[PDB]
Amino acid sequence: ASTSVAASQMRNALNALAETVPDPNERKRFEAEMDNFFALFRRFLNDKAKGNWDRIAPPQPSQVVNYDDIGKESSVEFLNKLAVVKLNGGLGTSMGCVGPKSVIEVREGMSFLDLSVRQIEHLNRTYNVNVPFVLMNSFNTDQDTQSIIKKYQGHNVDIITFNQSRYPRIIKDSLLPAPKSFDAPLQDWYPPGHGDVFESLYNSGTLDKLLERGVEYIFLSNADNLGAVVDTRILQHMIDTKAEYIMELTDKTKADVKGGTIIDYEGKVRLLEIAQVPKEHVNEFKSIKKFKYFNTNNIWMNLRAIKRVVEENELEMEIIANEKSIPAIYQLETAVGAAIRHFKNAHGVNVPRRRFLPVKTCSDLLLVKSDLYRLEHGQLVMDPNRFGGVPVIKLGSDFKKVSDFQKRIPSIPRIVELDHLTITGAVNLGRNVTLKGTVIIVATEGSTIDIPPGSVLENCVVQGSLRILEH
Amino acid sequence: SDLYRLEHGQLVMDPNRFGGVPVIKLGSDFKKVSDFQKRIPSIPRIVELDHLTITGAVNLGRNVTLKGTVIIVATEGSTIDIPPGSVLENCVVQGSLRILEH
Amino acid sequence: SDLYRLEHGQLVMDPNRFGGVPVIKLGSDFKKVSDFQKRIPSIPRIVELDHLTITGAVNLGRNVTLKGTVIIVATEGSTIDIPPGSVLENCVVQGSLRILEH
Amino acid sequence: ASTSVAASQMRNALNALAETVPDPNERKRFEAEMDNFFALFRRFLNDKAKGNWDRIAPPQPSQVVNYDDIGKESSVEFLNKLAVVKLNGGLGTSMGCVGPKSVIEVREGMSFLDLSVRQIEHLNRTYNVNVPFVLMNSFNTDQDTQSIIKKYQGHNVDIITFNQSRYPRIIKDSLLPAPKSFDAPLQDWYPPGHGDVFESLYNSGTLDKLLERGVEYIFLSNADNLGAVVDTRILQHMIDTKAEYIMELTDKTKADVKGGTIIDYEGKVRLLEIAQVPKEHVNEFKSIKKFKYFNTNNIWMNLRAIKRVVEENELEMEIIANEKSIPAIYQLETAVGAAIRHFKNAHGVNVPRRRFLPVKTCSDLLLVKSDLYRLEHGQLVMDPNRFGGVPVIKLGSDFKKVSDFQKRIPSIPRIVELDHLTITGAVNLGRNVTLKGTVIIVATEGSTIDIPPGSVLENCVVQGSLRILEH
Repeated sequence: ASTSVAASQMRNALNALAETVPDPNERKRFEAEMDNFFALFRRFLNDKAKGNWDRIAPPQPSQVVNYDDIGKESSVEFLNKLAVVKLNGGLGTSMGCVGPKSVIEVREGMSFLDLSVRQIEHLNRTYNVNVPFVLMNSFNTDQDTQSIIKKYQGHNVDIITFNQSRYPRIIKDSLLPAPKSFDAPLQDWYPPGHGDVFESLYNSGTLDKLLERGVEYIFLSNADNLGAVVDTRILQHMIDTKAEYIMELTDKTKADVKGGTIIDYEGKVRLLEIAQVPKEHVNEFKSIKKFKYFNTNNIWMNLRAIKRVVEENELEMEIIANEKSIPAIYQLETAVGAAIRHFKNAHGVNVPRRRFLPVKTCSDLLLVKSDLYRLEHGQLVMDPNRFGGVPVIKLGSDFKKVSDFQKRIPSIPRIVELDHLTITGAVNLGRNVTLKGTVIIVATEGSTIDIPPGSVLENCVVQGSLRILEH
Repeated sequence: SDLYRLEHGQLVMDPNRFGGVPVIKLGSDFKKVSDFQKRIPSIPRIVELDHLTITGAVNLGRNVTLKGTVIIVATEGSTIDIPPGSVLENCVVQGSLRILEH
Repeated sequence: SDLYRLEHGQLVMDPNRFGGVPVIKLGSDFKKVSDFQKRIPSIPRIVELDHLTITGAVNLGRNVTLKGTVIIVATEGSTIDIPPGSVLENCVVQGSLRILEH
Repeated sequence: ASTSVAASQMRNALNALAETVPDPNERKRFEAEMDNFFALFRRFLNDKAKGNWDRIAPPQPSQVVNYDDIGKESSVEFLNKLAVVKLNGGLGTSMGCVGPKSVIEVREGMSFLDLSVRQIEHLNRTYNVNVPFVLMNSFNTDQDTQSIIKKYQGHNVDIITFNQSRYPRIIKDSLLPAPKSFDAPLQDWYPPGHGDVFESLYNSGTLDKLLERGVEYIFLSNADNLGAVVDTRILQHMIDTKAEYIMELTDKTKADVKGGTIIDYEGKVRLLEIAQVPKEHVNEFKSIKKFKYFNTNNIWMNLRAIKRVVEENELEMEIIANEKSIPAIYQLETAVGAAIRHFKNAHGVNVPRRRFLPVKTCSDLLLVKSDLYRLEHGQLVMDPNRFGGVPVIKLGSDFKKVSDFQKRIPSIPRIVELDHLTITGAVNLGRNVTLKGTVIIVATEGSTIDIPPGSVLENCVVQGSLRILEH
């Protein structure tokens, strides 16, 4: 009974916000937006009252296509109908940086956004075609974004921006929205999951704006994955298979045992994570067998398919519950891959790892700024002279914040011919440091190790304390 | 060191060296000529060096370059293994650092 | 270790082991085969181990299990007595720990 | 087949040594002595070639008599037939002391042997009876023993001494006796287990010497257990039950989980230890249930029964194999309790723990020298004011040798009202130190803690380093 009472109170609270609003257009948007959460909230309570490893069958050979099997490059003429959409909801707060994550620099002063545009520019200049580049922004970044985007004026680049849905936070105890007024503080709201993209594209009118230029194929990728470069080869497979949803996949490395994996689920290709795998089978799920692929989040989609699922309202997503404590609330989120099940001819492709190089933590930023990578017209390609895979770098807990990183490593060490590197404690690397083979540095608790400039280290362990002060 | 060249058996200082000979004063640990080969397997480059002091256990790897003034003061009883290729310019070095093969 | 089994005198690695053989590199203290029996009275379980480094005085108790990468760096001159039954997963270990019978 | 070959070679080697002998009396002794080992060696190989927890049934209520149930003290008249025999095979080498263990001092300069005689002396003077006191010596101690025993001359004390069997060491590889000649070095011989007492008493003529004074009851106890005082109460139970073998037992404490325990074995009361309990059940055997008693080694026996088992050759013992490395060899030994099976009406008595206080290690010598015990005419009785059991004292590895003990603890600390004490590392205790409750001392590795004189410690942890040097 309490569920119906809560639903009634929730409905009245959701409607009360919709009643206190200054403009009709906002009311229309807010009503449709807020009415979706009422249904979600109902399912959430119902799904908890209702609460299968047997159904977790391995992906059949028919469900995965190999990149080496795809045919010749797609003709330039077909690129006019392609479209690229980027998630732009990440703040630099994740890495202790001010502003949006997209604005933080990576190499030679360029921002992560800069490379994307630069990649778009490379396509237009090589064939004189204008691929639309849409940014799914967030309320936390739009204000900073609206400022910085002006730097891209002039240059032949069609930039369009929109803000995703702004749902309010729901009080954990009362199960009611924390904000009362329409102009309530941002702390009362949170951005929902990636799946909001489909409706957001429509609700903002971007779908019309996109349809206005006749784009038929949509490509999504996270701004954090610099490897998501436009490759005309993949578009041909799409044009041939006319699939409604194609996800790029990669073979799980030792570090990719965790994270989502595609499941056949009786042909109806699905996905699952630790968020829903039963604890009694997580160890089984972590086995290298049966689950050999993971979700890269690089996805190719049909714009009219997106329209149809929205027009049909068939879009139903796996709710993800997150909690926070406002100085307690619940948040509902969704994944970009979960939509795979509701699409015809939906199947995946396995691509070489050169397409997945995320920048989530300090250990990544060092690899990209080193001499191991070179930028050509905005594309990062590893030196063909490098044998084996990428070297493993794992810095200690002292290098968490991106600001401090510049203090301890004023110049990036030469990492060619390096095999494995571990750094723990206070370590300062001078200029022109060369590392070869395996290098293990373990600073004494509370002491500092100042690696002398010009140092050449080969297969050795370093431990102790060394101070270098100017005479 | 590389500061001297042998011609038909005569030592002549490099005409490129400005000023007098640099002052080198090693600590009490390097007294015996036999041990000298253990701690300094390869002589460091001493061109452009001004003054050098070494006290305590100091091991110099190959291709070490010293410029200006270099003062090395090892902790009593501990050892300082200067990593190979090190380039030192006008600075004081103190502490302990072990380099063991992996 | 438990990674190999002998059948009529032939060694074949367990087909369950993925990838190549794990890399093991013990420190300079374990040179002599006699001492080896003192510090490692029972071989640690090495299935699912990826990389292991041991430097300095390290004593491994019985039923020690190592998973992923394990780096043990003993303090110069001190000893680390890994307690029996220890299960280590992807971590660095440094310090000194003595286990004496009550 | 190899067993017969080894037995044949052993026989020839044993007989060859017995043939090369200077005197007939030795030949008589050596022939009987050496012939016993041939039979033992045969059984050893046979038992090894042949190689039951199901049969390990708990002791039935009929197998154990309680000390509180035994009747009134036995009348003085019945004491003329009692006899006490002591094992005197322990060397001070076990505790890093020179000479026999029996000679090392315990309190006020008295040796462990001194107290035994002193206990006998008190008994003879209170009733004018002369109980014979026989010492089962060893070749390792007789030479020092023959010297020191002279100090007991004059005083009304009948002292008789004899040496137990001297068996040769058997080479591990050849399975042959290591010594060749008759005058071979002592390193080629070893004293066998306690069970050798029965034959040794006979073969030495001591049985005649005892029978010559009409003694009918024999009592055995180890010289190391100062609690083995002659108590006329137990002799009455013997006179009443006329049992052929009575062993004193005590309830296993937390420290007595290990060590031998009586087993009913279908009425045929036996004993077993880790030496024969199956490894798959040792953990089960260590449980507090089923095995609640352990062997104290205090045993009461009938002298004519001992004679009969020797005359009848019914004496069969559980062989114990021990190994040594002469600067490898095998040694065969037996336990004083195992003989229980070959005796009629053999049953045990459970006595209060005041009868078991061994002196095996440093932790024992501290308890006995403290103010917690007082000596009256040579008998130790704990102060009736002490509540609870004896306090637990466990000194660290630095106090192993008895010589060093005098350096770090020049005066014993007051231990009344002490509950638990732990000492690790270099700790020096000054004079007049008082400990109350629980005291934990943990010295820093390599440093020393000099507890200042007069210190009073109550329920506390002590850690650090403190030096006291004369001004």
